[PDB]
Amino acid sequence: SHMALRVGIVYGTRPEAIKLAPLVLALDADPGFEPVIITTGMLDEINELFGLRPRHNLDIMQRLSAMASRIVGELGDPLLDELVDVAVVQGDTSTAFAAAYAAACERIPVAHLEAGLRTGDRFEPFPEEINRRLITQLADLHFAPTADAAGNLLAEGVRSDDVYVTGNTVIDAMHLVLDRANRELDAFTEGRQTVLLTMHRRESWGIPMGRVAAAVAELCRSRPTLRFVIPLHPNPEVRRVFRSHLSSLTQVLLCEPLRYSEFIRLMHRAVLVLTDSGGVQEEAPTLGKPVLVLRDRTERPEGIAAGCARLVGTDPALIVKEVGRLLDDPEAYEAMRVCYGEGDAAARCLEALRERWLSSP
Amino acid sequence: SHMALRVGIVYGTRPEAIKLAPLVLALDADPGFEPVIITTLDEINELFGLRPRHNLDIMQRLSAMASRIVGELGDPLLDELVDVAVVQGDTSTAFAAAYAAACERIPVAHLEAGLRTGDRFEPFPEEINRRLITQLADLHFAPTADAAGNLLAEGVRSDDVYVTGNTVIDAMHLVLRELDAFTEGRQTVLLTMHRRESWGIPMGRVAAAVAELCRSRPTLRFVIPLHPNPEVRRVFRSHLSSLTQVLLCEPLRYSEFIRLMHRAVLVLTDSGGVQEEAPTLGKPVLVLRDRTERPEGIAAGCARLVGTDPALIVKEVGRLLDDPEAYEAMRRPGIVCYGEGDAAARCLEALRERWLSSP
Amino acid sequence: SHMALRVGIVYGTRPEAIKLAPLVLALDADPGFEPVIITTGLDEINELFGLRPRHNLDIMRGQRLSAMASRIVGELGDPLLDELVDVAVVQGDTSTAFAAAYAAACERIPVAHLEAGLRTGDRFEPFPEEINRRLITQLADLHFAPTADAAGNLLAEGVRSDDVYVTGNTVIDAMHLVLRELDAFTEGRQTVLLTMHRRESWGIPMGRVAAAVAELCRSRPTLRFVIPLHPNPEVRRVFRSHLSSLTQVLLCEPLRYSEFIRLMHRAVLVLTDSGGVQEEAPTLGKPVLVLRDRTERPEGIAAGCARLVGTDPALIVKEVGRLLDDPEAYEAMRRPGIVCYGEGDAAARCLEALRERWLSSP
Amino acid sequence: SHMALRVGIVYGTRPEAIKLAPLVLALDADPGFEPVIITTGMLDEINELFGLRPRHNLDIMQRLSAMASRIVGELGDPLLDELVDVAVVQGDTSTAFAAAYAAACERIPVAHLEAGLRTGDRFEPFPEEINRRLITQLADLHFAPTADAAGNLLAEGVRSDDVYVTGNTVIDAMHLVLDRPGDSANRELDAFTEGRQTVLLTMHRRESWGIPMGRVAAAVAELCRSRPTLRFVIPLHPNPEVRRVFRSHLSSLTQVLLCEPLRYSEFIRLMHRAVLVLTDSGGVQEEAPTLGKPVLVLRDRTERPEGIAAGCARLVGTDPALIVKEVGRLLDDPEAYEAMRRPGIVCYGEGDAAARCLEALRERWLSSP
Ligand SMILES: O=c1ccn([C@@H]2O[C@H](COP(=O)(O)OP(=O)(O)O[C@H]3O[C@H](CO)[C@@H](O)[C@H](O)[C@H]3O)[C@@H](O)[C@H]2O)c(=O)[nH]1
Ligand SMILES: O=c1ccn([C@@H]2O[C@H](COP(=O)(O)OP(=O)(O)O[C@H]3O[C@H](CO)[C@@H](O)[C@H](O)[C@H]3O)[C@@H](O)[C@H]2O)c(=O)[nH]1
Ligand SMILES: O=c1ccn([C@@H]2O[C@H](COP(=O)(O)OP(=O)(O)O[C@H]3O[C@H](CO)[C@@H](O)[C@H](O)[C@H]3O)[C@@H](O)[C@H]2O)c(=O)[nH]1
Ligand SMILES: O=c1ccn([C@@H]2O[C@H](COP(=O)(O)OP(=O)(O)O[C@H]3O[C@H](CO)[C@@H](O)[C@H](O)[C@H]3O)[C@@H](O)[C@H]2O)c(=O)[nH]1
Ligand code: NA
Ligand code: NA
Ligand code: NA
Ligand code: NA
Repeated sequence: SHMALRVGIVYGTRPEAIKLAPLVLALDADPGFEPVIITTGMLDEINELFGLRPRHNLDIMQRLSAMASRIVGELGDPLLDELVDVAVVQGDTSTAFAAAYAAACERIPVAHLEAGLRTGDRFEPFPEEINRRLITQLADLHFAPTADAAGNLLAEGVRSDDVYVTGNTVIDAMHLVLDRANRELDAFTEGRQTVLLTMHRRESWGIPMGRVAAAVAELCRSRPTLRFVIPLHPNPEVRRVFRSHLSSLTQVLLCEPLRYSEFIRLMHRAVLVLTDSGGVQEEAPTLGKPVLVLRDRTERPEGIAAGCARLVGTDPALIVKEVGRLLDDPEAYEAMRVCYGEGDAAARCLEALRERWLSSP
Repeated sequence: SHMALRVGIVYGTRPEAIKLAPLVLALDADPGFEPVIITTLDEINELFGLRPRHNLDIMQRLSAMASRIVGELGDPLLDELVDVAVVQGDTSTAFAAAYAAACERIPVAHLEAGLRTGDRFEPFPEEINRRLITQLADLHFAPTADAAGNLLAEGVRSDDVYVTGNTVIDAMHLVLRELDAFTEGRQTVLLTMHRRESWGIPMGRVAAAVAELCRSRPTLRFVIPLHPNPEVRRVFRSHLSSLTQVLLCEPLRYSEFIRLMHRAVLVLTDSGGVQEEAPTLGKPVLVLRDRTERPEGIAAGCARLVGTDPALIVKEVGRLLDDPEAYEAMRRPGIVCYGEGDAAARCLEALRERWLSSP
Repeated sequence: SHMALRVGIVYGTRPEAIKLAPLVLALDADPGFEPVIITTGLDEINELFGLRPRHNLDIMRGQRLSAMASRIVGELGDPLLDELVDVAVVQGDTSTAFAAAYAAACERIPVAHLEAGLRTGDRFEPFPEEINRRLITQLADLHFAPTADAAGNLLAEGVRSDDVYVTGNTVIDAMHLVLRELDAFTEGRQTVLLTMHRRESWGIPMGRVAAAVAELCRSRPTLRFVIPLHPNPEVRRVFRSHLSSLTQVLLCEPLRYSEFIRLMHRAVLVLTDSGGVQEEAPTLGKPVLVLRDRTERPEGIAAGCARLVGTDPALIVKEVGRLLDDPEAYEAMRRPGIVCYGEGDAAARCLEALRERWLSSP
Repeated sequence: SHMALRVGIVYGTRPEAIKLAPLVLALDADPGFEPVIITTGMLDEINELFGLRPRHNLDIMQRLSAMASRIVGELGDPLLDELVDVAVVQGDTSTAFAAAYAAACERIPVAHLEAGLRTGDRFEPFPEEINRRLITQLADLHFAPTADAAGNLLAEGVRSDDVYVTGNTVIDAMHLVLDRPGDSANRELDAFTEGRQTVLLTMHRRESWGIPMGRVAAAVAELCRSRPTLRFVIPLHPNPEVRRVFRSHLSSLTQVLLCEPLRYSEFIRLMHRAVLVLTDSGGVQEEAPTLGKPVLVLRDRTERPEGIAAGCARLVGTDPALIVKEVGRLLDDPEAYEAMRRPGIVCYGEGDAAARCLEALRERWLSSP
């Protein structure tokens, strides 16, 4: 019956759910807080695995203006009905931005989980890069995964007292599933060098993804003992490009999206990871897996500077060369093996929330 | 199978539900009547065993809300074959529902009729709501002789006014672990504060008075169940959340709230209902307003106005904790302000006399 | 360019328009004020007095009271805010007057009530007009009472004396402003003017009144009646089916206000259930027989200007006979010199009350 | 038939229309550009005076979330239908924010007129202070009125090449009406002010409604009682609550002329005749010093710190004793008066801001390497 700080948790996507799950679990266990989940949008599967129970699903997530209009227009009512005291948004989504704005309209304070990631390339990608900069102005409190991300927030006028370097909750999430099976994946990878590849970014759809698929095909032809596992993003155009280039190759296992527990176990077994995923750039180095990044830019410069990760873009010759170097030269491999925190990020977020909103002078 | 007088019961809020619950229970138990509940709260419904036949999901601009109730309440009143409609208190629901009932020529009774400050449109719209309901209602259940006098001054005929007392006393009587652990062996002040006209700075001054009293009196405790509004929660939380002597609470179930009030040494409130409940438990009340609709407790010395002046609140709480003669002067037995706890039965007999009789 | 008090004027019916017209004209002429008309429902009355509505809400019509009141409460706020209304005036006893007063109160726009304090003392009779007056009375900051009796009714409902002004009735102002087939029909004959519209008298009671007209016509070959019919098909049908063959009765369409007042001036007496005609007819020295069991104009009853006759055909025949046959009974129902309902300066008295309340500082 | 850069101009209010009008006129006159006006929201009167012709009026206007939702949802269609290339928004309005976002959603680049004004008080006022910081992240180009405002933009991570110190277009707007004596005349205002010391007062901010405005009105009443020769002209913001507070405190005082909103030409002429100006208006803080009129600011904070630092303006809040004292000092002591008009500093620009905006637009969007 003691007053709990009621913390709104608003997300629409898998990566948001994975990164918020450890914060939800910490808020649930602590008697000083009550998490209240509102979804805007694979997700049931993540909710089941971590035991997340949404109070409300807005069935909103299509033109960007129409989607943002609906969230700005409609999120206020459930936030008020659920007596939310403070709202947490995560990452770079149009949900995170529109929900932060909707919360601000009701004078509900906002906290941003995973604050301060920047490429320095204006509107690239769109709208994610501008979403971060808008959320940054709306948020009272910022949970930065790294010192570099905290620096980016100060350069946009955020006061140092509003910034906590908590590390990234994705490390917490990884640790939760590492201390907890898939027959077909085990049978396919057992006793083989397996490359794990994920690729989903809209700016790479069609021809650039086709080049990456051609690089995979070439590596498979040249290296009969090499295997690839490619869990496919749930978009029909992404599935069609990989399927049409690779479905006949016995050395490639094209997969449905994997449950996070199975995905992390697979990543642990992989010899290296090719990805355009932000989260996988954080997860893979933590498991000592070299990462080749299928983009021209990254929001994770820490991995680049430490030699954990290299940019490879969608150039098939460079991908073939760089994967070859790592498989053939054990010194190049070892040169690519904490950037993103220790796995206590949820507890550091909780203590920042308690200090800001459960304290009086 | 004998004809029952079907009594519409319309409310949208906790205070209405608490005050109507004893009337609903009396109507349910009496074979001459059938209560029909329409809402415009689940926890209060569960506690008293109230089962709404219809929930209109209406409760935003005042004009839009009143428009919806006037427009939409008629259909469920007609569908449920309501004979007579009861509304309670001062809400825009009570006013708009009384009007919607009048439009269908359904006679209206007003529970807790005739409370006045004498300050026009203060608060708005509650003060005007009472005066509009007063003209719409055929029958008025006044809690006190003073309230009956206010009805006569607005042209209500004496035969349409019954001094029933307040059903909140009935409600208290019906309901009579972390809270126990926090209060056991300590002087505990119970504080509630919710009025829109006190939001922000005035509530901040009251919270500062609490902080000062806590610093000066290490043995003093406060329990503050917070009104479910984020701005109210924010002011108390930001002023008091670090003070070990203050337990900030979620809204309490009515049974738990009344038990806490019984254990408290005194009550600070801007609540109308708590001004009626606290004196009935012999707890001195300091009223966190510049006006009250409960002048009876003021006149009898049960209650004193303190407003949102932190110096006056500190002084007045100090007087009661330090001077046992000042304390006893606010509990003197013998004078009954708000009724005996038989208000539901007196309402039922007024309903039977008016609408279950023939000349 | 000096600030004007912007006065909302809200009405939906002929009687409201007639009684508000002199106040609108006074507000228009005075530089301290700007009238803003919003209608809920009349072109003919607007043309005659030069009233120009800024907004017509197309709300009124066969419609439920709750649906109409819901629409006015819901929708009148927007034009009141858009037109920057400072204060709102409503008139009389209509559901428009009540719902508009409430809509204005919701936007914290102060309300004034023109023709405040009329009471029968019969609860919900008629419905909803009697309750509308008592609701408007609680909502209004300022009350323009036509008579001392009406002011007394307001004090008995808890209104402070400082909020009540005895202005008289603006219908006298309206009459004074307006002061061929009808001429051809009435020339050389004693003509009774009859109007009857009240919903509580529809069907059988109106049929009894029509039978009384028929009986008077049969017994008095020289007597004529002119009956302008309220625009309701049921009212038209009852009079038409009882009287359309009688050469002594002219059933009429509603008359323009100027023509109606001229006809009333020519009439020997008036039979009506109209509130306004009970005020207009005595001012022209015409005895009034009131086709109701109650009146909100007790002043005319007490002064002998008017008598209640209800819908009893024997009583109507008797009372009309007495007035036509006995010039002493006729003269007893005329009081030239003395005024029941005001002097025809009610608009100016309203304006000065508005200036005192809302265009003054301590 | 040569391609013009089609520049969307979106506003809903008088202050926006006044500050955008000189940019619209410069875009209209230059053959390289075509202004396209879309309104969201007194305004006809400003449109007539400057010859602004809106292509679309949205009639949106109420809860902030509902209004912002409607602009984000519905402004895209007219922007696309009118083939807008670039969008300009002005100031701190929820229209400016929601329109900038709606433009960004259609990949229409945004320029912000009057960029970089800051109090340093988070969410004060709400939502204007956050609107500026959101527009700042959305806009590709920023027209800062002062070097101080440009400094505030760089501290929020704006690249120097995206910030131009143009000055404030309100000075351009003033200059456009100063040249028009015939249109600036008003019989009743002339009769009231001719041969008298006249104080001009405007006050509209929501955070001052009710009690604070009442204190300001009491200060006016006290100054009037103490100084029988003093006059006040108070054009009232079109809000019934604002009108009621001034009317109920001042309507009987022959020394106070309460007015309907004045046409901008007449308002600037009145300000030129006034001995001093009391205001919570942003624009009047910029206009008054340009006419050499000391300004007392009826707020606890300002986004025009330049006028405070240069001694052109002083914060007076809504404290009636301080207002009476400060107005008294300026009327009674010609040295105190002259200290608030000292020459040697131009705070808000020279009245060439529209031309500097145009040249920034051409360099950014009408150039190839
Ligand atoms: O079959 C799969 C594939 C991936 N993952 C997990 O999914 C996450 C990443 O999902 P993805 O859709 O690839 O999104 P990201 O690109 O990682 O995330 C973007 O969106 C996030 C939310 O806005 C931001 O935090 C990031 O910075 C941004 O890169 C990682 O934790 C993976 O382990 C699975 O569980 N199963
Ligand atoms: O944590 C809490 C706090 C209060 N209460 C009860 O809630 C009621 C008071 O509710 P509150 O929201 O404070 O409203 P009031 O101020 O009491 O009531 C207003 O509204 C009522 C309905 O219109 C009117 O009868 C009153 O005169 C008017 O003051 C009382 O019965 C309390 O015992 C609880 O059960 N739990
Ligand atoms: O052909 C006709 C008949 C009547 N009238 C005039 O119409 C008005 C009366 O209209 P009516 O429809 O009879 O309404 P009333 O019964 O007079 O008015 C009711 O409605 C008004 C507004 O609510 C209240 O002021 C009254 O007290 C109430 O009785 C009077 O001024 C008449 O002179 C005409 O102009 N032409
Ligand atoms: O009767 C009058 C009174 C004022 N004005 C003019 O109106 C403008 C002021 O408008 P106002 O409504 O007082 O708004 P401001 O407070 O000046 O403007 C706010 O809103 C603008 C748009 O977001 C921002 O540029 C400003 O920083 C912000 O302070 C000025 O140019 C005045 O000269 C008139 O034309 N007539
Ligand atoms: Na918890
Ligand atoms: Na029963
Ligand atoms: Na006028
Ligand atoms: Na041009």
